[PDB]
Amino acid sequence: STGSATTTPIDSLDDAYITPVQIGTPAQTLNLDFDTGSSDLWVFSSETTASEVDGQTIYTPSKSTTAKLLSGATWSISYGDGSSSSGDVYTDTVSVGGLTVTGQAVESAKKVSSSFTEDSTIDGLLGLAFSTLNTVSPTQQKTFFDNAKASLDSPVFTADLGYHAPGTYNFGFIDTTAYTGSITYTAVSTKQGFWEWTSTGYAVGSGTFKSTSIDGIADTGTTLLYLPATVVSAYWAQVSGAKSSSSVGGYVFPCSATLPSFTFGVGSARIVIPGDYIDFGPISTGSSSCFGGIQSSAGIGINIFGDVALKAAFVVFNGATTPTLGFASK
Ligand SMILES: c1cnc2c(c1)ccc1cccnc12
Repeated sequence: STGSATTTPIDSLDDAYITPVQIGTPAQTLNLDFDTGSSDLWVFSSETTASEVDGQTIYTPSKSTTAKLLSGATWSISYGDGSSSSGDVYTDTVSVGGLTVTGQAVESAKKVSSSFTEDSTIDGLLGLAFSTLNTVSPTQQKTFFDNAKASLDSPVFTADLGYHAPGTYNFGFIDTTAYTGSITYTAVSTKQGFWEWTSTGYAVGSGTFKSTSIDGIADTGTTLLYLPATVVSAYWAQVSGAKSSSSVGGYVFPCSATLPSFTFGVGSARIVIPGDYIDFGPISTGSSSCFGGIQSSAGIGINIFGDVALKAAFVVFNGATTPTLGFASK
């Protein structure tokens, strides 16, 4: 079997991407944030605290004839950005672009933190990191990818995020028309539950390539590219007027600037992020100071190859016996 679904940026900045997901019987379509940095499929629901729902589409398990309460199961997650959500669990039919999983754990939110409520475009998350990070207690649950894997034509999923445009998430196959050149595969460590790999270095604009090992995670659920301070300082040193701002909480730069590109290494291959991908607009409405798309990972503890990096490439999340990551230009 295969699945194919269009992913769409939630706003003019590509702050996040939403993909329609069918849940239950009859189908209840919710737009979820496919996140390769977490392993919980959670949704806004009829059980979510009323004051914490503001515009989101909710899943109502009582209206689904295939929904079954997972007795005694609860979930509670806290994300790297300080957001959090928790609630109870149901098992139900979940479909992504033609691909169907019966008995998938659908985590129904009872409580969500402010950032989730404030984002009316995101109805929940669909985790695609390793099932070892799933928060369901006392019985840990599997991800949608893990549940579909045995049924897929090939045990893979691909991320093809667009820059200010729609993209695609494919399950079970590699679309050879969606990229240029060839796909370079690289080693993955699953020890932290993430799609964690090692980049072979970087370049800033037309600059000379620096061979240096950068350990980080391929994370579709993170907007920006978080890299070591030395690397991020080398990047922003090429932008006239760019500075690290403690009040804004990152590198900011004149909105009038034209940004240089950023290249990252995948083995002997190179993914080039065009400069326009690194512009995240005014720091506050009407400001002439813009927020950068390349930020330091010093406060995080892990480097994150978020959407800024991933959207410049066709990305293969290979769930074979030994998982690997494939990257190709497009
Ligand atoms: C991810 C994280 N932080 C941001 C954005 C995206 C976009 C704009 C912005 C403006 C000021 C401060 N942070 C951000």
